[PDB]
Amino acid sequence: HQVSYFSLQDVKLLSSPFLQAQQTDLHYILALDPDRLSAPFLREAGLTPKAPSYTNWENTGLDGHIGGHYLSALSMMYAATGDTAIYHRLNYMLNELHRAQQAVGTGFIGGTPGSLQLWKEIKAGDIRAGGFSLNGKWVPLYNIHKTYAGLRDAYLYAHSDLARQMLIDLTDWMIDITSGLSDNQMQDMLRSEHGGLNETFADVAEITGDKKYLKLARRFSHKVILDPLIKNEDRLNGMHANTQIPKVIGYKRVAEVSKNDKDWNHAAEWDHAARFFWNTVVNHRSVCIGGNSVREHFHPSDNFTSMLNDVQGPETCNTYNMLRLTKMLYQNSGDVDNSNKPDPRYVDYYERALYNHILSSQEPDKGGFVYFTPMRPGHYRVYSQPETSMWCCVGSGLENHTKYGEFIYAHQQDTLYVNLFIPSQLNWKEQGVTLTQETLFPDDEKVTLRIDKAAKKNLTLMIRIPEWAYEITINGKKHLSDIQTGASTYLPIRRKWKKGDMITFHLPMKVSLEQIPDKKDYYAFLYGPIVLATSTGTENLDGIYADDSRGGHIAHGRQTPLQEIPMLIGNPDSIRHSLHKLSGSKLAFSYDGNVYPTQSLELIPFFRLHNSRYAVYFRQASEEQFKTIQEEMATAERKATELANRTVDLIFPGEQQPESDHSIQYEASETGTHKDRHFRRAKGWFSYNLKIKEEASQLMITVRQEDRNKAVILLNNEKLTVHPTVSKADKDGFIRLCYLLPRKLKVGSCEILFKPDGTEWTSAVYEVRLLK
Ligand SMILES: OC[C@@H]1O[C@@H](O)[C@H](O)[C@H]1O
Ligand SMILES: [Zn+2]
Repeated sequence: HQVSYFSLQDVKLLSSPFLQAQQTDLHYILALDPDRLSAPFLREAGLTPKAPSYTNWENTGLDGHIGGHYLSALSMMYAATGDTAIYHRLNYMLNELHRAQQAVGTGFIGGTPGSLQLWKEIKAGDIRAGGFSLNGKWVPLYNIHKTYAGLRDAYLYAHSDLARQMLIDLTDWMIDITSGLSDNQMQDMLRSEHGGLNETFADVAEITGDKKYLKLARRFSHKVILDPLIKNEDRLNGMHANTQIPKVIGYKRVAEVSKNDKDWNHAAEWDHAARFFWNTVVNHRSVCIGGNSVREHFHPSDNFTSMLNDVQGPETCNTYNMLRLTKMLYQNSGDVDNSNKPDPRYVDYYERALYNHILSSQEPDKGGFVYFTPMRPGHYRVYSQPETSMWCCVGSGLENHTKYGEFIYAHQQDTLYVNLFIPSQLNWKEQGVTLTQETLFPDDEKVTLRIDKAAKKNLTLMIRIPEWAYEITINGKKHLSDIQTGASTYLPIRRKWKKGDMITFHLPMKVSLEQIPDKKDYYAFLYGPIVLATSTGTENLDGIYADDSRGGHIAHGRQTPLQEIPMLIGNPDSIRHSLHKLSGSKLAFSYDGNVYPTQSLELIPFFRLHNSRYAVYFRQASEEQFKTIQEEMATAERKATELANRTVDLIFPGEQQPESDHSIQYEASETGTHKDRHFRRAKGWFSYNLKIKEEASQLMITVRQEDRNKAVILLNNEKLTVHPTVSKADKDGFIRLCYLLPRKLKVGSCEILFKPDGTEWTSAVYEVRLLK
């Protein structure tokens, strides 16, 4: 009673938003130049590139990482479509990386600048690990993971035997690199973000049937993250989120591949840790669109204030990764709970995240991937372009839209699970069945399953009845059936299905009003599983299509004060009831209640809302508390927005991407978190380059009041000797040091360096903000 999935070859998408997203991504993938993506690999192998690498992250230290994702996305797109242009690119990319691999002859393939020197040092036990760095390199373990993954996917999806041997050679190479390292050394190294290496090493174990790769997969499992999760402890506050999710996927994969390993007793524990991780992130750390994190990090689960105020809402990779995890947990959920039927609550999550975040994260006509999806009312999101943008979210973006076929159905001997209501044709070879699902969902409630071919075996269709949603029709005849539960469940329908049979059901959709999880005054409207949003305007959408600059993934355009965005006046039940469905064949709604300030509001599915500012979460105010809530918006929030709109450059020390984007250098430095803000400090020094788009007159530095450590500040190597203005401390003990610069910083770049000022350390610096 094992549940399994269908391959992408056996699930054809029919006309729908999902097929459109697939075709749009197909065009994006084919626009990339494989000579530019291969260039880093060929360079590190001592060969001559046929073209320059791409810029952005591909020439500032993550060189090679898109090439890995590119392999994965081509392979999956190929399995999904058979597209001949796709195969030309895959065959070329693989053969170029093969030449690279053969030129060095040890198994190594890699794009990180100075790769061979790096892995030489590591092998010798010269391990200098930070959060996002290893021996001066930018997350090289994460980088090389995308190659492992890509080669795995070329083998699994496109049947490449060449990819299979390249993968085995590359894995054997890592066994050699790590053979002289102790567990303490491995665990030290793993403090640097390493993607899901443990997952891929477990995949190689399964492909080869050789346990040495399972041993390797466990050695690459980061213990400081795993052990609390085994014990149902969420210690994720302050952690970089997309760093962790692949680790957890890997723990789960190691458990799967270890199911019948007589020499290791830990499979159930590792599975459980993955299951807890999922439960805790979904139930306490996720917003209505299915994603998590603010500025790439987990914020406290009892404080979503940053999620509603910061322009850097959920990162798309994180959701991509949660969906991968969801798929693994669902599959043996019936084994784990003893029912032998999989748990549809996983599918409720998959559906929410697929329609509302994944589908929303690609510009649907031209293409372009989203990195950050703000939940702040009245902001907008930025899209990648093929030749300019080399972000992680481009990489996972390429994969996302290749594989919408993967979770629509699942099969279990003589049972088919119908999980997603996505127009599709299924080839259920195992039971000689071909089936077509037709529906306009979510713009209509009706779903039809048609049997195109069958071999008259008795089969049970398990139709998902989501919590948000019994009369079915079979060949014109109604079969009424009684609700066993209000929870998410399956309706079984068993027949000797034959060609021409037709099953029709309806999914009743209702308006709901979902509060932000910490129960502050913010709510989002849904219709069935679809998050609605309103378009608040189309001005100041700066960089909506990104250039190749560092920080180009961020929507840096003017911030609108929250008091200029519609706030909903009244109590939640009245607000819910004031939303009314407009007629037409596409979902649209008008909000007929009191809105401050008045704009009536039209709401549409967030996944169709593009090239504009929006609100998903609306601020809400009771009639009684209106005066005090509006006054806070009109004074404190208004001033915070003034501050943002005066900011020329902004760095969050201790946060990897802001640091990387400003060319972090350091000696004898550490990072951490305190009162939910990140810091960096050093006994030596740490520096960044400020990007000065407009002339700046002030430098604002945030430190803790009670920190006795002091920093000297150098600006292009000149000591800043001006006396700062010192703010009053906030609730958490933080103060701002405002330096009025003797001369205005001129447009361009300028180094800022922090050194200890007599004390053992610099001050712990929690923010660097340059102001007009
Ligand atoms: O560090 C590599 C990737 O880029 C990051 O900033 C993402 O959040 C992370 O997983
Ligand atoms: Zn990303």
